[PDB]
Amino acid sequence: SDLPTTWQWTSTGPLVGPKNDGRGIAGIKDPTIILINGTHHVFASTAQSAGYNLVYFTFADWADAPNATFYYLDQAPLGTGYRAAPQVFWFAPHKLWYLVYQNGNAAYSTNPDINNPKGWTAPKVFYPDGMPKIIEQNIGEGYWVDMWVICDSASCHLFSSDDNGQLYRSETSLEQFPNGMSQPVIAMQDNRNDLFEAACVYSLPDGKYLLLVEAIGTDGHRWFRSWTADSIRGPWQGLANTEQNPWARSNNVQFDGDVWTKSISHGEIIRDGTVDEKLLIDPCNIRFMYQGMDPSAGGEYNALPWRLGFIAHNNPAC
Ligand SMILES: OC[C@H]1O[C@@H](O[C@H]2[C@H](O)[C@@H](O)[C@H](O[C@H]3[C@H](O)[C@@H](O)[C@@H](O)O[C@@H]3CO)O[C@@H]2CO)[C@H](O)[C@@H](O)[C@@H]1O
Ligand SMILES: [Ca+2]
Repeated sequence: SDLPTTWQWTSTGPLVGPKNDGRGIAGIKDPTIILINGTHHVFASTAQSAGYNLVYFTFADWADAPNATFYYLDQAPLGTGYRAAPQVFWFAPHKLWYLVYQNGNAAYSTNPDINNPKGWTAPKVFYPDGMPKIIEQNIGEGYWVDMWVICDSASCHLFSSDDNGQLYRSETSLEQFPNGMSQPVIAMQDNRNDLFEAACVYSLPDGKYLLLVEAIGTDGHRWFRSWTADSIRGPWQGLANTEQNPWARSNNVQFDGDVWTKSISHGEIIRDGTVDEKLLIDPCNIRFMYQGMDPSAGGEYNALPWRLGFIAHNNPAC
């Protein structure tokens, strides 16, 4: 509607990477990002071969991202252990910020003040009885990953992937959230590489919804596919979801300076304005914080040199 069926982008250079601070982190990854009156708030995965946890950092101008201080959330009650792939939003019924992420289950922490990285609660889980049978049945050799909540004015939905080609969806009422999530349905299914992980589900000003999912291309590089729908529940119609017409991929991203990555991987659209549980974006002014890496690098996945930049949407349709 106010979305083009073809997409073009401009990318920054790699702005955010690990600090030389003794933690040994290899990759900074999987950002969630919101913008409040000039100030960006970011949460990201820390990745290395010993494990994953979470970091917070903030900055106004993008040029200040590289020197932004890292506030590691293992200093909060959120703590040490496995945590990855965060999502932040204000949950207006509770007047608390939620941070959704994975820990082997689907988890959340809350905090009344986004500026306090020490304030994030120890995790609670959306599935207190463990991994749903449907996921156990279909996961194969995959991993349960990349949790995402979006609500409308009646219901809150929790999406997740299995790195095996399923996208799962559970729901509960707005009034019960975070409790009472249903056993998931398979919301969408494809071969592994075509519907792999890193979903985002957004609302649009015209009342429709946008689904982005990360995929692994025939060249082995990460890219994003897209769909729209009239309902969070689907059905989903292709938007830009092929290699020749991608949402974001090496063939529709132009670099300012060097071409520092071929993969366009796990990211989020910068949500400004309301930063609440409706996950509204402005289709006229899309910017996407994403992860990339030197396309010549290899080795163990967990020690890959992931860095964060942004792509800015060049051909807005409004
Ligand atoms: O494209 C490189 C490589 O990707 C592999 O997928 C990665 C996924 O992107 C990643 O989500 C997953 O990460 C898990 C990790 O391997 C585990 O050690 C565990 O502790 O947690 C992570 C899940 O949160 O890893 C896989 C593989 O490492 C594809 O599997 C592979 O085919 C592909 O070449
Ligand atoms: Ca994410």
